[PDB]
Parts: sequence; structure tokens; C-alpha cells
Amino acid sequence: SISRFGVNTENEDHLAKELEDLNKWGLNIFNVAGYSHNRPLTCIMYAIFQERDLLKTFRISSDTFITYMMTLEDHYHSDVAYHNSLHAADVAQSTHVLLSTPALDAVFTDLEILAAIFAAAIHDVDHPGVSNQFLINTNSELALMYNDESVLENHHLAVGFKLLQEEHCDIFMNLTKKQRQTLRKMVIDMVLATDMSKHMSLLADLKTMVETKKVTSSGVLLLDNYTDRIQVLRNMVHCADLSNPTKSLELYRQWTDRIMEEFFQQGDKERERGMEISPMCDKHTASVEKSQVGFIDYIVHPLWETWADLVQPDAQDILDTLEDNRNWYQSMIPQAPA
Ligand SMILES: Nc1ncnc2c1nc(Br)n2[C@@H]1O[C@H](COP(=O)(O)O)[C@@H](O)[C@H]1O
Ligand SMILES: [Zn+2]
Ligand SMILES: [Zn+2]
Repeated sequence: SISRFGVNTENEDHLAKELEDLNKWGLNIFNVAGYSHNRPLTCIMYAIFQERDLLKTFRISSDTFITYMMTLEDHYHSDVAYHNSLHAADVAQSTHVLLSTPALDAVFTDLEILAAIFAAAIHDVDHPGVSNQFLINTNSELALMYNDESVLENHHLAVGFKLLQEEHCDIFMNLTKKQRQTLRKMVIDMVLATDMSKHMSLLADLKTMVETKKVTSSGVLLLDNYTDRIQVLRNMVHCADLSNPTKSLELYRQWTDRIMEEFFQQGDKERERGMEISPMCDKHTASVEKSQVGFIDYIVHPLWETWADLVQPDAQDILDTLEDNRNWYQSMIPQAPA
């Protein structure tokens, strides 16, 4: 309902043009936010749920959905440069595209599709713009509550679900009790998996699976048991979360400026509070280009090559873009050795 969005017909027409890419990696979520009064997460999520008939399937009225989404989106901090609703919207939409990869056709149930997109939407909700370590080092009440383990990730989950109890926000009201239980389990699993400290083990397990990889006569992947599906789902959301470098350079560069500003912001907070300045959080000693190249080589590329392997040749264009983007940054590195 365009009215809940406060969008007039002219921006609705702009939005319509942007949403033509709803199912494409090339969608520009920045333009989406620009035409939706900066409610990219609710807009994109509504478009996604309509596109996949998830509202009909799970009996979620547009009212309940929009109410919950606008509430959730409002719990993302618009003053946090990277981990805001724009990033959540990007990850939800990226997850939406990844779910429809040829190699995974007919593999996931609707509840699993619902879980993955929900997970993506709430995975960074109420993010303060600082790392778990910063929260730990400052003796944050949040760190004490979660015993220094996956502090933010646990909090993102607690908030995403807690907001279902606000007025007209229970979008899972009509799922059976078993459905809610299963979705909760899967969502918790996928969001906890976004904790970068679990990356290596996620990748390790992911490779170990690409080995026993099974397909059909048409090439479609075969995932018959839960453990395997959830493992693919958790890695999928992780990949979407780490998809910035695989996007058109125009987009990637905007994501990089944001993550760097957020790091510098934390750097400022550490200086303000008399703490030692963390790595990559000092704008006067950080190498943006070197960082990206290093991030891609050791984290992003190793992840996406493995995902591309699992669903080959579906992710080939993504891998090519990733590699082009990496080399572009490697060339932009300030002309050393002098
Ligand atoms: N261009 C980029 N996009 C996403 N994360 C990046 C990044 N460059 C770097 Br360095 N990172 C790091 O990778 C982590 C990924 O976690 P999130 O995507 O959830 O933010 C970031 O928190 C940040 O520490
Ligand atoms: Zn996160
Ligand atoms: Zn994220």
C-alpha cells in the first residue's frame, strides 16, 4: 500500500522503474531508498514478499507486514554509516536473488524461503555501529548479558523477534506452532552465522559439502535432509552479507565508503573514550584500497569461489565482477614504494 509508504505517484513511477531489477544482482538499493522516503528495507521486503507470494502463502496481511517491517526498519540506526536499513535491505534482496539461482530450484520449502529472507532483513537490527569487541572492552551491558559471545548477533535476533509482539506486528501469527518453531530455529542459525568469527568454520563446512555435492539429471543440486539445507541457507545469507564486492563497482564503492566511515566512527569513539584505536578504524593510518584487496583475497573471494562451485555455473558473472573489482582496487592503491 503506497499510502503507508507516503510515496506519491511520481516517485511510485520512479520506484516501479527501479523495481524492474527486483530479481537482479544489478538492482540499485540506493535509488530504491531515494524514492521511498528512505524506507528501502520495507519497500524491498514488500516487493519481495509480493513477488514470491509469501503474504498469500503464510496469510500475512499487508497491514501486519508493513507495520512490522516499518517498526523493524526503524530499529536500524540511520546514523550508523554502514550497518543501517539500507544494508539490511541490500542483504535481503541479495538473498532473494540467490534463492532463485537455477542450481537451487525447487530445493527449499516456502518456510525456508521465508526464514532466509526474514533472517537477512533482521540480521543487523539495532546495530550500534561498533564491533562486538568494542562492546566487550567497554564493559557494555549487552556484552555482559550475552557473556561476550556473538553479542551483536544475539541482540539482532532478540530484537527482530521481540518486535513481533508490538501492535499489529506478528507476521508469523498464522504459521502453525511447528512452523514458527522451525522458522525460529533456522533464523537463529542463519543470523548467528553472520558473526565473522564463524566465517572460517562456515567456509570449511561449505567446502566439505561441495565435495559430497549431489545433483540431478538436469544439474540441480540435491539437498534431501535438513542439516544440508540449513547449511546452504546459512552460507547463502553470509554470502549476501558479504556481497558488496560482487556488485557493480558503482555500488561497491558506495558500500566501501560507508563501511570505512563506520570504522572511522568507531575509531573516533575509542579515541574519545581513551581506548587504543582498533585496526582499520584510524582514517589517518588506514589503507582503503589495500584493505579491500586483502578483504577480498582472504575472505570474500574464498567464500564466493566456493559458493560459485556449489551452484556452477550460476555465479560465474558474480565471480568475474568480484575479480574485476579486486583488481581495480589493487590498481588504485596509492603509488608506492614512495
Ligand atoms: N567492502 C566491505 N563490505 C562489507 N564488509 C567489509 C568490507 N570491507 C571490510 Br574490511 N569489511 C569487514 O567485513 C565485515 C563483514 O560484516 P558485515 O557485512 O556484516 O558488516 C565488516 O563488519 C567489516 O569488518
Ligand atoms: Zn553483522
Ligand atoms: Zn550485515
